Amino acid sequence: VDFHGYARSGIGWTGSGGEQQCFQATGAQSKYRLGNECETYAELKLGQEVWKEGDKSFYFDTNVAYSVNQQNDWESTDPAFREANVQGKNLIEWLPGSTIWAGKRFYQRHDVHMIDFYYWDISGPGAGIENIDLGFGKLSLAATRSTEAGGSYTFSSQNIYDEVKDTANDVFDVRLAGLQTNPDGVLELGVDYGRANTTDGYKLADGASKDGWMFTAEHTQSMLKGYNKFVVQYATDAMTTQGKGQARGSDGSSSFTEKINYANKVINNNGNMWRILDHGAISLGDKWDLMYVGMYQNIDWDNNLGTEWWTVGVRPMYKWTPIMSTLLEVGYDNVKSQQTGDRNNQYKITLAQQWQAGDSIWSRPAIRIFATYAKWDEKWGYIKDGDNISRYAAATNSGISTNSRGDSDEWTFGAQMEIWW
Amino acid sequence: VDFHGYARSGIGWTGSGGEQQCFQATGAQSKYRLGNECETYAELKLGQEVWKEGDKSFYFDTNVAYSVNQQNDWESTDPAFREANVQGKNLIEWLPGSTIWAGKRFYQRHDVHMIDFYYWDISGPGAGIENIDLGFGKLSLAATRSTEAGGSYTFSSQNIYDEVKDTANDVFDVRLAGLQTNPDGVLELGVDYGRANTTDGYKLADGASKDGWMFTAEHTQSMLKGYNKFVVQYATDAMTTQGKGQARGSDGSSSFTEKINYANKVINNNGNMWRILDHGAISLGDKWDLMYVGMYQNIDWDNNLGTEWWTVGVRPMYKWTPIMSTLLEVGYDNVKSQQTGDRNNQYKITLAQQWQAGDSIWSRPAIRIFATYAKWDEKWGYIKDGDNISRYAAATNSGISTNSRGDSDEWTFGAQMEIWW
Amino acid sequence: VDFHGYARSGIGWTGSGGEQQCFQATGAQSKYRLGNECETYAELKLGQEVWKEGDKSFYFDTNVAYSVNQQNDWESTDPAFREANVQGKNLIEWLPGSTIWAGKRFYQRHDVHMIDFYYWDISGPGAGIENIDLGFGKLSLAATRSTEAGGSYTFSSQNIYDEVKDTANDVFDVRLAGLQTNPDGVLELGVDYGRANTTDGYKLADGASKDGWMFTAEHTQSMLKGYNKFVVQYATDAMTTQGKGQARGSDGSSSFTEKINYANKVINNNGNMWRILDHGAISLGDKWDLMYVGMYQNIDWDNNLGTEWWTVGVRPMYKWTPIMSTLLEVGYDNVKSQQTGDRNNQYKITLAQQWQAGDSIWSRPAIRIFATYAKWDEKWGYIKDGDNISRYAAATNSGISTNSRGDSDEWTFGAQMEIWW
Ligand SMILES: OC[C@H]1O[C@H](O[C@H]2[C@H](O)[C@@H](O)[C@@H](O[C@H]3[C@H](O)[C@@H](O)[C@H](O)O[C@@H]3CO)O[C@@H]2CO)[C@H](O)[C@@H](O)[C@@H]1O
Ligand SMILES: OC[C@H]1O[C@H](O[C@H]2[C@H](O)[C@@H](O)[C@@H](O[C@H]3[C@H](O)[C@@H](O)[C@H](O)O[C@@H]3CO)O[C@@H]2CO)[C@H](O)[C@@H](O)[C@@H]1O
Ligand SMILES: OC[C@H]1O[C@H](O[C@H]2[C@H](O)[C@@H](O)[C@@H](O[C@H]3[C@H](O)[C@@H](O)[C@H](O)O[C@@H]3CO)O[C@@H]2CO)[C@H](O)[C@@H](O)[C@@H]1O
Ligand SMILES: [Ca+2]
Repeated sequence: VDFHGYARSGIGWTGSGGEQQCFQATGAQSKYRLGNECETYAELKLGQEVWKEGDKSFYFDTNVAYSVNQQNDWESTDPAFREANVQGKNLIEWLPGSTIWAGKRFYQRHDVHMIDFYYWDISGPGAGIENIDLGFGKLSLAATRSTEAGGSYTFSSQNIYDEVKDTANDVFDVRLAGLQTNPDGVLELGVDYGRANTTDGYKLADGASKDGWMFTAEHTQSMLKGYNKFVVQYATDAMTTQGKGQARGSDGSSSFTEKINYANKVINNNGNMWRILDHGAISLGDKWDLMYVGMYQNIDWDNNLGTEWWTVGVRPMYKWTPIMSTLLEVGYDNVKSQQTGDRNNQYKITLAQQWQAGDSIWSRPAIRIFATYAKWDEKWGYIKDGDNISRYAAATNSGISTNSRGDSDEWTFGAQMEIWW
Repeated sequence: VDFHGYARSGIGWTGSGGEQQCFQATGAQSKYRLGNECETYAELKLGQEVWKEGDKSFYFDTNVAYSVNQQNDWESTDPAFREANVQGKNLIEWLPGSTIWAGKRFYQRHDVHMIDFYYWDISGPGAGIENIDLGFGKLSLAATRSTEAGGSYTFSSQNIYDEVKDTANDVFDVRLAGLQTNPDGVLELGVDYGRANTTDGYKLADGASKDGWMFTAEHTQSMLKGYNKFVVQYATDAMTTQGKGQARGSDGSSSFTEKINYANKVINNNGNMWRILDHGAISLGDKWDLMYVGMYQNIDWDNNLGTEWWTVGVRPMYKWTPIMSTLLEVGYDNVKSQQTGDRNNQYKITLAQQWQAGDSIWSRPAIRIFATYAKWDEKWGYIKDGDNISRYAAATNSGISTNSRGDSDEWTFGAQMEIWW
Repeated sequence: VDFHGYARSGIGWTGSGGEQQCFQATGAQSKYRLGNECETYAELKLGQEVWKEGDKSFYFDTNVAYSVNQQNDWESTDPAFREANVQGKNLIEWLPGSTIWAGKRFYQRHDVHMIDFYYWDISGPGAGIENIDLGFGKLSLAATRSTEAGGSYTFSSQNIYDEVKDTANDVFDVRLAGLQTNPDGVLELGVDYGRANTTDGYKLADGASKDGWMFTAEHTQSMLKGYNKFVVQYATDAMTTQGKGQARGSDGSSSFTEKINYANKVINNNGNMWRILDHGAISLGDKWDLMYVGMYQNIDWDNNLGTEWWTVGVRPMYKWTPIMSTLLEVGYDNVKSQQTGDRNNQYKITLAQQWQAGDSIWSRPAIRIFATYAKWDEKWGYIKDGDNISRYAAATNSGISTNSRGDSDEWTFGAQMEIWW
């Protein structure tokens, strides 16, 4: 049996008191993770090549995830059963080298490690055929599913309904990778079309976006014993909410019962998204490794409830010895509310001493001892409707109750381990 | 460590819209599974032979099961811890070859794969000694437990009680296997006696069945590079509800509080069950394999709330190549309500293209692409008491709200993987 | 992958009726386990030495625990994710042989097997450096965390608060082990300082103990092919509730809302605890093994709600053959309520026939068939406030509703397996 996975766990303190606190800018879809992770997360994968005959084989893979708050020894949880699929390699004679698969699977995910941000992730239940050799590149086709809560109604009279149902969103994915564009440079193109797919008799409330498209272009350049990836993505309507390739076609739906059930008008995700990303990991000589990110993301919703986000960060690693190093991470986030026009910003600086299994910025396991400082100035926040957070924003100053963190700073410190195997 | 288990996962669509839907005749205890399974189910077993000295050994086995709806990537669930037992082989000198065991264990289960129907399954917490060599056959003795919710009350006066408690049901199982009845034919006999076992002070409500018996005779005939199993089973009272060997002695109990607690009259399972089953798997030459089932089951309850069920099905497999085949599954169900006398029927046809690790209808893993068509005509259904389904039936036409699916049809299609290792 | 763990599972019956019942003296923190365990408990550990280079290595370990009531086959549960840590050996050149670690971990726990009682257990999220060689002994430093529910309030005026929060309790642990005091005798000394650590803005209600100390001295003497451990521990205030090294600094807090939130005065754990323990496992010749415990524990609280507990037990094993033996366990508990001055007592006798993987009282797996008899006389119980048990006690006779079991006896019998691997 093959044992693989990922895990992080630690203990931390907040300078002003109590357990460690993690800092993320209101409106930003991520945070600079070094010394800024507040939970024990673990994925335990058990897989096996169950059959092999010649060039043909069947591989079975699983994945059970656990997330606990690391507050005590005994911590109960509901594990997420994320993967359970079978991959058959070389079974289709006329499509030599291709792999056919079916089941729940993390499918060709693309992420930026330092901000733990996935920008191309259509994982979930699915099926497809990958690595079809076109000579000049590899073609991959796949269909996966996601499901939204509610959104499908059996309308009796106009917007009064009898029953609600969860809405299945299908995604059809096509990717062409390995296009040699220049020496040591490769290009991958991808298209995603997603849509809400309602059960017969059910319908989406008035105004649901229904569907959308997403286009991705990623260029990988090998250099400095590492790489640099340049990404450009454009998403449309239903693909703007999740923003990684999964469709949210009934996003914004709601209803109220009095007992006559009324399906409110959908406060939809019609609009578009532009993401220009550039990240990499390179070696600057014998003693230095460097990870970096630079991203501009603009979610332009017709309804004007979107955000414009800028994030930049850098993580240099100095190698004292092959197993010991000092890491520094500096990250900056600036988010502008499309609705109010105000801006929120945060910058965090983390200094960590580390012992890792190898001399790479990518070597894991790693045991860290760190100190983090975060300073933020948030001029807006989402209107906190009691306990639930609204899609609407309000300036911190306007007496409205928002989830804005205000203007402040804090520092934390502690120990942590991270590992993938 | 030994890694074993079972898993199925896939993605599907309903011809008329939305996610895949699965078809089972109202009143039937199973359904024809090919291209008619709607969840990701997986059992991960990790076991080990922990000690061995000569012919003696101790084997430790576990089993953790997961069932998720395959609607998204992240799906939390409460896994069922189903097995955790130790088996000691050859420890009893005077009972050479026998195995003694204790713990939660899937104990000698008998099922029909194509309809995923278990007909002899007393699994659960238990202990026993199996494979005692009698020369002309093997004797096995076991005691397992199951528990019903409520059913035990501390009666103060009449049907008024202070406290309720869950009811333990003990099963005492005896089996004699390996009786050579004819060339290539073997017979196994089994007897099960089960009873609700109340805690001192507690009592079952009026009408509870309390105990029952079940008798099983299974003949296995080796032929056509496969087999044919003929089964005859007769169950009495408490053994008719589950119908596989576990006792439901307080089945039908209920109470209402106003705060004076009243234990209603138990609408018991007194009566009998007859099951005549014939299923098999054989090879018809080089290119054909075939699975088939034929079953008649009659649950005759004193209260007339039972059912008479007929099910027949066939699953031929045509081998294009050693790893690729086309499967067809045709199954028919007919259920007569003992109460109303009405009949429900369904027939489903499934066509699937498959790639499997081997050339047997039993080879797994398997990756399938299928299309299913189901047509049904249901004249009755269980009275849907609001959201909960009642033990009482009503004709579809009688204005009463039942769970009957009426007269209709549907078709689905998708991809799925199934594997046992 | 390294597979390790612990598991127990069985089936039992109570002489007077129904499932097996387990016997523990009201007020006692443990019970004599042989044939007196009523659940299936299992810990499945999957670990791996993920990197090694010379004398340096990184070991990754995990632990997922399950506890089910063994009442049925399918039993859903929320597993506890208890361990996920990395240990790096020999990474600090100037502290040769020491191991640094971070993550959730069972850290150097000390327990008495036969009563399943842990007396030194600060396990949980943490980090530390162990086995620093001092020549005359080994030094270990660690910091772990535990969390209490509520206990931290944002007070607006007096004892009226806006928000509550869970309270983090930090423990700083120092141990010196391996002090050679006499031939075949070794001594370990340990100090624990724990304190509630509140988030800025939050405060503990009035009267909270806030912090405390615990001192441990354990002497191990090797003899009779086994050992004898003599332990003396003294705990103070916040360390008296859990009593194993973890801090409960806001223990006793409560609040009531009317909506004005009032934080009641903390019914604290100020006081002290004395624990004098002596346990061991030795071999008396070829046919006899013996486990024994003797303990006096006195929790003297200022609020007079503590207990004085005496427990003594013996478990001799007679070896019929190398894999078969007869075990007898006799245990006695006597608990005096500090509050009422009344005493509760229980004695249990267990006789078991066992088959184990080896000839030691410590050999596992083991399959047992047993019969247990327990007789108790409880003069007091904790005031059962409806369904919840209070910190206050009352004599059984005083018409007050307590959880006292009265004066009675019972006997059970069954089969069970236990294993650690
Ligand atoms: O294994 C390869 C990748 O491993 C690392 O990715 C980790 C993330 O660091 C970790 O946060 C976690 O991400 C999940 C996230 O926690 C969860 O809330 C979200 O819903 O799904 C995320 C995807 O699982 O797990 C992944 C590994 O699965 C590493 O950061 C990355 O660079 C590697 O490519
Ligand atoms: O492993 C040998 C058997 O494997 C297969 O049986 C599977 C079933 O196909 C699968 O549905 C599942 O059955 C369980 C069912 O899903 C659950 O709801 C019920 O409560 O318990 C059932 C028993 O576990 O798991 C079994 C494997 O345990 C195969 O179909 C069968 O022919 C093989 O003998
Ligand atoms: O593995 C070494 C130890 O194994 C055995 O200890 C078991 C206990 O017997 C078992 O009850 C369980 O204890 C846990 C308890 O059930 C749980 O409720 C509590 O919160 O935590 C306890 C610690 O896990 O698990 C331990 C093993 O972790 C054996 O009894 C002991 O002597 C061995 O040292
Ligand atoms: Ca749960």
